[PDB]
Amino acid sequence: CEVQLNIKRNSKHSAWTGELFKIECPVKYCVHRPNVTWCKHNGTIWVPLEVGPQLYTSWEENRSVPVFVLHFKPIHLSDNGSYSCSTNFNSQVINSHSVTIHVR
Repeated sequence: CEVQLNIKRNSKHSAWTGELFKIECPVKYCVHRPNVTWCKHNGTIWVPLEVGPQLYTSWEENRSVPVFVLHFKPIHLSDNGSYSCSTNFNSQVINSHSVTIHVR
């Protein structure tokens, strides 16, 4: 068992502006659940994603593997971009592959 963030490589999804939309980060862990955070690429680097009245997170256990979720309520054109999840757990940084969202 090793803590892993399991977004599939090359993940890509499209959404429509104004829809309630979500992206998911499956998390494999061994004993305690890590504090996971979302990041969004700003064109040159990955930066922590700011949440607020229309962007929030949750954990779903209604599955085989727990899933950390980012919910856009609703999603906007400005949300187009590449996202990943990461965690500082124990003594290292664990990262995931990115999911690219294209908003129409």
